[PDB]
Amino acid sequence: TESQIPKMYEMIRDQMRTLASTHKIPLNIDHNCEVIGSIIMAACTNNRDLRPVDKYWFLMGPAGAEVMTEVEIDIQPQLQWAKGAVHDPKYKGQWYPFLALLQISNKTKDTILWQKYPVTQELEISNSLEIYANGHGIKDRLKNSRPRSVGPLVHLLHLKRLQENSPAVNGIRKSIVGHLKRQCIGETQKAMINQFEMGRWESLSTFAASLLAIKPRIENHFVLTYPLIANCEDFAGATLSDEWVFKAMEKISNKKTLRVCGPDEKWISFMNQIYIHSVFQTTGEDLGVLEWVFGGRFCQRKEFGRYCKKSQTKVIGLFTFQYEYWSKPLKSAPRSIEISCRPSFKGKRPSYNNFTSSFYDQVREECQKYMDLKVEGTTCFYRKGGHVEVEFPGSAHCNTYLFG
Amino acid sequence: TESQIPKMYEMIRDQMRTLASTHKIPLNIDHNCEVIGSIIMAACTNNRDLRPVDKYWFLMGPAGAEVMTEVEIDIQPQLQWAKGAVHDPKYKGQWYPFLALLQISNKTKDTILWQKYPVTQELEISNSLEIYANGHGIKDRLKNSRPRSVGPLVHLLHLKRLQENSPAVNGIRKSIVGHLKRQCIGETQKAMINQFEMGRWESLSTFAASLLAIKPRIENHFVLTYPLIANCEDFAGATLSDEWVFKAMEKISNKKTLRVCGPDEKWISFMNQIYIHSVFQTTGEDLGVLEWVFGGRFCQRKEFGRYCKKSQTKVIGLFTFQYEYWSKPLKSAPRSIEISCRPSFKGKRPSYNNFTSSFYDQVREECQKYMDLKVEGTTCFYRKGGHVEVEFPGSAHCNTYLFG
Repeated sequence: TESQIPKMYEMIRDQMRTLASTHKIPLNIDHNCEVIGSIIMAACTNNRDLRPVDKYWFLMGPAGAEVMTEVEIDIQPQLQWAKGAVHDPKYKGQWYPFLALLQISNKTKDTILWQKYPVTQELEISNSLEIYANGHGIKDRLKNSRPRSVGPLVHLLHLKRLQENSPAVNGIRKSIVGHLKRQCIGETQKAMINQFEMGRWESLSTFAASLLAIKPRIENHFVLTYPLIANCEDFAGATLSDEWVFKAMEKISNKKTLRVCGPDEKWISFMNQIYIHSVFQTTGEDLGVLEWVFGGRFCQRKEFGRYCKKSQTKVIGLFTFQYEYWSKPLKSAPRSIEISCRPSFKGKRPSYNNFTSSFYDQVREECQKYMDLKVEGTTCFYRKGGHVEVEFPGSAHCNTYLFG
Repeated sequence: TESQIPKMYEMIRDQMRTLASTHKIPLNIDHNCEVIGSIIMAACTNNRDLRPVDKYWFLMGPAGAEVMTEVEIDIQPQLQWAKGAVHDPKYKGQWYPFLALLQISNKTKDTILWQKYPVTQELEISNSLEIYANGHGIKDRLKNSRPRSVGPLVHLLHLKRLQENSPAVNGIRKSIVGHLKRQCIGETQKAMINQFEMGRWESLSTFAASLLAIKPRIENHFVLTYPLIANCEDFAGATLSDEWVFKAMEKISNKKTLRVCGPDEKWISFMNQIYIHSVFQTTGEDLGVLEWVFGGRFCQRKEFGRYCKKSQTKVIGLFTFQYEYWSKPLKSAPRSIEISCRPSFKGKRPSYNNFTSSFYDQVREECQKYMDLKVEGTTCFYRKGGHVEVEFPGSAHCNTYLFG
């Protein structure tokens, strides 16, 4: 799984820099890298969406004199590589999952800046529970490639689309339901997901309430974003389950070669925290946890007004970061609810004893059981510089979230 | 389009004065300006409806001695500019979008004086919901120019007309249906607007019931009327999204040079409020909102009888106006309906909880989402003299309208 990650990141960075440097697009602005990387990812999987030559919003200017304008680029050299890597045997079939992870990681900043809740609204559930709707808008090939990374609400949204309206339909539905059951480890949650499978959305609001109470399994992987990938000069130990990502992106931040854009310079901390969220998928993480891990407060979306249009986004400052603790990406569910003798032997022996002596109701019982869980996570934290086990004790911004 | 607005008022105003000055028509009578402007706006889009020379009811008389008579006017000098401005590159194609804004606002007075409900009656719905039936009687070219300003009911009527009237049908209806969906932000409304697409008008009464609950998005633009345009001598900072319009037409009120016409002098307060109602598109706005915004009580149409004939509309007094607050135009719907953690990070952290644990019904479920809403607007109102955020606190005339 992690064997092809280093060369994957290396060639991603190579194309990242090549497409920008072909037309003198500076890579020290966040918007330039974000747009170019979005074009590259469009080339990666949905090859028919982007254009071989097209104009996009970029920052043209030397030494801080960048102004918004549209620059034509020749994506065909990158298109050829993207289409040729689709079924290259060198990836051992991990090209599609890697691209799914890349798209899921890189489709976050626009959603954060333009606060929208499409999956929950289409599912007619609580909008604040989009926190379980990761992986929306990804390619169907990618969604089957990393369905575990695709959040439970996105899979349930696909199932709802199937119900609202051929063995391919059966295969898609069974994959969706299996991944729903895998992500939602709740037994009552699983049974009511099965109810959704045949179609019973009276528990859909109950599904939202459970997700709020019982937290489904969310698989994750540490994948950097376009600006940091373009600014990353080390990929020797590029794996997905260690501190290599943390150390590399900390070094990138210490380089201080990347500038972020926003409506006004007050958004500098907001963009730094957005970078942190995008790198570590911690958009839904508790703000106290993030403040303790990265040694800095995380500004909520409420602290800032509407994000200005991408046309009028302007450079607002250098990207900065610090952290003191790390951890592996979460594999299983963050919340987990996981004296007598049996003689098979006719002969008399002395005896020895250690001991002297509705469906919605079950769903709410599981909800309260996961309320009884005061600990979150599976194994431990790890301190910066190694894999020494650490545990977060508590913070002022505990129980608070970016959109909470 | 705001940047090009300043040039666009001036050339509208140029032909306003020339038509009246040709036959010595005084411009200090609203009835003279109301008809002359209706002729001027007629040449803008409906070029073949008006006549090159024709007689209309005006007030002829020097210094307050105006007696009503039909006056022939040389409209041919004013005809050429209107058609030339249709595709003049100076507007860069904004002439139709502006003329749709211009045509809608200038027909408000006649509807108020002769209280009729053409859209709701043809839609066989409640007549109290003409607030959402804006944009009726406008040219289809203008209706395709600013369909957003044209209320959904008129589009719904056009949708009903299109079903009760060819590849051109789809093109017109998709704009009709799309702007029905755009204006009515109701998710259940959109599905039941989609029911109206092929003629399932069983929810048409439900739509009226929904309209009482969900207020569809009605885009507003601070467009001036005929008497004020001729009496406005400043257009340098003409913008449709600031207080320039509010400050500009207050100076006209300070001049006290414009006279209003009506059956009798009791309408002087009513006619003054008609100017307030028409300019800011607040005919259906809460009278509690209006009395607070403009610092004056608004007389309802019930306080006055039938309007006198257009052949007997006599001058009743001078136009006066005052205001203390304003707001950015209502771009979205006045009523809008826009807690957990996703740990993507394997660290062992304390679990935190911000909590403890028919299709007509869905429309009614969405209906209750908008009865519960009390605050009206997009962000807030603003005080006179700037864009300082001032929230509407309430008044005695809340939940009361001009026709309420």
